[PDB]
Amino acid sequence: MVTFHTNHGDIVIKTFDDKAPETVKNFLDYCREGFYNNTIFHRVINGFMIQGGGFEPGMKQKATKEPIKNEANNGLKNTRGTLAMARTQAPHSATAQFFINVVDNDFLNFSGESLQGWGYCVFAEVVDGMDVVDKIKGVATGRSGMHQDVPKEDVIIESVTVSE
Repeated sequence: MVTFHTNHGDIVIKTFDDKAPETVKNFLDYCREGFYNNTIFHRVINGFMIQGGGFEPGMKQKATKEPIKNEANNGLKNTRGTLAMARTQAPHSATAQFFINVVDNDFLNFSGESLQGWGYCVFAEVVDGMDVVDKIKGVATGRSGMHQDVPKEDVIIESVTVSE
């Protein structure tokens, strides 16, 4: 389990270690080093989800390492209050980026080893903090010179805790 302490509120995530052991190990290995401490929610899109953990509050690109393969063939799905990993550029380039699904979005799921079909691996789910997820996407929006489709109000993960 992972707890995020954000400046908009506390959020709790349950990891799928039985469904995504390699994906979860790499996530926890970063949280264990504190690599998600002082990281931002760097995307918000109307009628779609929020992405986070990929940058610092100065739009500084972090030292992302150890790209993971896409474990989406575990048969898990993307709905309201679930988490999956984001890629760098290729489908097996998921280093250290994730998102929280604020809507039901079937098109992110697995089909059957067909490149136009299968999306991204659900490594985890939200357990608590849905009201904070709805705050982070609901406060206000306005795009910047370095990153577009961002909240205009500041959303940071101030600290992180791994729970068992």
